[PDB]
Amino acid sequence: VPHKSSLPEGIRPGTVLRIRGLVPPNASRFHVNLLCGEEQGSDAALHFNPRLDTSEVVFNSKEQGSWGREERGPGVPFQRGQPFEVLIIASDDGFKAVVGDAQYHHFRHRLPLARVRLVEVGGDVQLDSVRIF
Amino acid sequence: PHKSSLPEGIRPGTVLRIRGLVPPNASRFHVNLLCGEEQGSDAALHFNPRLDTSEVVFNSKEQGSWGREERGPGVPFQRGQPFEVLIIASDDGFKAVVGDAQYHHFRHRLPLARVRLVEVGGDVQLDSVRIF
Ligand SMILES: OC[C@H]1O[C@@H](O)[C@H](O)[C@@H](O)[C@H]1O
Ligand SMILES: OC[C@H]1O[C@@H](O)[C@H](O)[C@@H](O)[C@H]1O
Repeated sequence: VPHKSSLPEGIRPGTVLRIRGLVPPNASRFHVNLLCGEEQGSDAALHFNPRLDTSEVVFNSKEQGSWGREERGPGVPFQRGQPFEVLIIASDDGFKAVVGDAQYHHFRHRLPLARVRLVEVGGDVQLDSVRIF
Repeated sequence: PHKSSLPEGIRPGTVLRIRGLVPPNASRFHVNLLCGEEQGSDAALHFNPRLDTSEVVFNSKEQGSWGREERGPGVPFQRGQPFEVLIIASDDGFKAVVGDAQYHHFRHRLPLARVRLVEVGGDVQLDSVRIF
């Protein structure tokens, strides 16, 4: 299910994205994108890409159709056949990624938080819910 | 009377996650964000679910006196039931989330930078209190 949540007014420091779901057996990878528009090729303030097939999580941004330098977190905190809960929290200096009870990584802002207009979740994941507080 | 200290306070983006159960014969419990360890210290936020009178009260305490009470819509808590609460600090206030929904937005009355301690007390069965 390619999930999309529209955020007309954008987000601000103090915004929390909570994503719950299940990593199916044989999943290769999935992603959570914070995009700056609803069209194809829109800039991505955040590309959060857990890769079960290569065992790592990649963070990146996309601007003018071109990717920035990837950041990687300490191992993959997801497992095939197991549910998970991810909190992506917007702060003044970056996005904190919390995976089930522990801070996993901090991704410093590359694009203005104010330009984020859409959240998309896709890939090999079976979503329970996506809530924005 | 669970106390979790926050040296270097909290800022926009700080998230408080509280998990526990409301005892079967619970009257009320509270979550306080205080500006000091000493008793009677100022409270930037007082979140007080009252199961006896069926109302959730929000308030602050400055120089010993309670401020103007604010109430959320109804009581999202039930006796004998487990719960998860998120208190999110932003630039304009604290967002209280109960379950899967935003319950109330309490706008700042005291400086966020004066927040030094979190306290959870009253009739509540605490599972965990995590700060992100
Ligand atoms: O840097 C992030 C990008 O890395 C590429 O290797 C991948 O094909 C893209 O889908 C995206 O994940
Ligand atoms: O308004 C907040 C305060 O209200 C009082 O009536 C109560 O005794 C205090 O414990 C606190 O809840």
